Amino acid sequence: DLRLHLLLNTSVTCNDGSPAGYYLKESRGSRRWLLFLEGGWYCFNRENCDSRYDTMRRLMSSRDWPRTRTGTGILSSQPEENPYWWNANMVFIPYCSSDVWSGASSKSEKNEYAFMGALIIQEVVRELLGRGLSGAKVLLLAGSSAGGTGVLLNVDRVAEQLEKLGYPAIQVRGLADSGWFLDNKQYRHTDCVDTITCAPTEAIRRGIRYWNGVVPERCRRQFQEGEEWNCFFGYKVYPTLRSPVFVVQWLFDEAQLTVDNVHLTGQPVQEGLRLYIQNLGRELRHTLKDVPASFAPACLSHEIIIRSHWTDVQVKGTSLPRALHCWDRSLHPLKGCPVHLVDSCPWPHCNPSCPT
Ligand SMILES: CNC(=O)c1cc2c(s1)-c1ccccc1CC2
Ligand SMILES: *[C@@H]1O[C@H](CO)[C@@H](O)[C@H](O)[C@H]1NC(C)=O
Repeated sequence: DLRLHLLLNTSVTCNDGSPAGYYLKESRGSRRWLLFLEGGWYCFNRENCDSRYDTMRRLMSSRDWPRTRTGTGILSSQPEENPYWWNANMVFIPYCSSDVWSGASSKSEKNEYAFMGALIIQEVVRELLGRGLSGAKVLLLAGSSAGGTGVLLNVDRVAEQLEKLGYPAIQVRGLADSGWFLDNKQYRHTDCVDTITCAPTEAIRRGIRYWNGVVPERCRRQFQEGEEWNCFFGYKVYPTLRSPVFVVQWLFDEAQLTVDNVHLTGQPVQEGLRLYIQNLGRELRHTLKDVPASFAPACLSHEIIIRSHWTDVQVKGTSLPRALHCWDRSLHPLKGCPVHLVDSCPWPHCNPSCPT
């Protein structure tokens, strides 16, 4: 189990002003540290965050968090469940900022909610240095869904934080799971009123300014003010990072289809929707051609790395834990140890190892 620690700096808060925190399981015989960023969509205005506070309060507050949490998947310490990093120090950072880990504004008389996702990561890394992170050999910043996008938004800031604090030996790396989205056109137009069924562009646009969200520096200088929403999309922000980032992304992510307003009921799919789905898989495949460390199975699913059966899926005969191990080896063309694994078949579940 991972033990809950609320941030000693109580000025770094969740949405409702309650303190943020992190779950920790130390491994005294390891110099490898895995910091996982939880996901769970976001909210971009006062009245939509108010609704999130009624029925998703744990994603906005720490007042009801449990004292412990079970490490699953890549956060598991059993080698059977986690062949990759079972012996590493495990850190689970709950997502309680609703800002895709980008905000850096505190709750005041002008803000009903605090959006401090970017400062939460910074404060956790800071406070972990006194509990063993100072002697770390690799810091892997991982995350799923919104936490996956958060890795892309924060991995260079964490690396910049550690050098400026005098820890050049800590190799900061990123693992972004199911956070690689396309700002494509929906299959059927909808009215952007919520977070689930809104155009992925315009939702980020209003959120980033509601949050006062921050984006990585080189990406900010390319797109410049008013266009920082572009850096929330993997294929635009990834080329600007220097830190190594392994990208895990279903070719047919359920969250991607949701914001695209695609709903597979079970009826025979018409030509229009069939071409739309095949074109989506092709577009994602294209955005990953120049991503050397990637794992993209042709499945309709959502998230993977913290699921207990994340070992089952395979691309071209190689599992994700193996590809991540090969990635570790590449960072010390490997024989029989591939690191770029992207399916080429064009329909959901054409890979037989897809989750059922
Ligand atoms: C549990 N589902 C999530 O957490 C997220 C879903 C999406 C996210 S996060 C997203 C992130 C950046 C840009 C655009 C989007 C739209 C879809
Ligand atoms: C707490 O975090 C805030 C935001 O990063 C910072 O301004 C403040 O100095 C921190 N306080 C301490 C004691 O670290």
